[PDB]
Amino acid sequence: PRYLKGWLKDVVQLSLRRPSFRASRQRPIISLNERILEFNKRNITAIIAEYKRKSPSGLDVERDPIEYSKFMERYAVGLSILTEEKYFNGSYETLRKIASSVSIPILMKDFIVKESQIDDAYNLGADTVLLIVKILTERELESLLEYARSYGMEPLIEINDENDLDIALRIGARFIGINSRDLETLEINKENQRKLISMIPSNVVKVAESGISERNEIEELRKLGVNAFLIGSSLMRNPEKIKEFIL
Repeated sequence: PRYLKGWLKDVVQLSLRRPSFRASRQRPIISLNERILEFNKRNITAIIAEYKRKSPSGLDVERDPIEYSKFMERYAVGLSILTEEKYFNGSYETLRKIASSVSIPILMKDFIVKESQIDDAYNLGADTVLLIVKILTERELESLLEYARSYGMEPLIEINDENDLDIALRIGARFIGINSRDLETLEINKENQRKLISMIPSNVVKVAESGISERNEIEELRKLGVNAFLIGSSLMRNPEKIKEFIL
């Protein structure tokens, strides 16, 4: 990985030492990016509901993962499950349970730095994974992208600045996530996010990430060309909001 400091340096060390998970895969892969595209054509707001009990910025919520997922399944285009253990309190078992309970696409959300984590995502039942440009070198990103594709997955490649975007475009990313939150400082910057969204080729599936809590925000982003929205905290605190965001 890249030179990192703070909590990011720590979470990456944890991922490097992450034990692989051996299991048989049941369901075939269900493409998340293709489902977003069809929701787009049916003019249905595409929301990727995320499940996370904790977060380094303060979230601490107790809510059943299965019930939450089964409820979200009625509305969401797909689910995002945190599997990072120390800061988000996620786990592989939680992902495994959920995957066995729902039939919509599942994105495994973690800090992927090695191929075995992608094997884990596939064996656990995930349909795609997140790759973060700012923690990986260009060569690592390119290898991991090809590796995920060998399982038939099109990973969501997350960018936070223009340099991340140059790299993502160079390696041929087709599914990009624009994170308004800077992972290093945990600061949110929606203007930088809006600026980046405007530079992305029209043929790539774009997902707005972080800090969304109101329908009007969704409406504004949609006019910028955003295809889908990844929402976690506001939905963890109030699952009912999914009904507001979707109409």
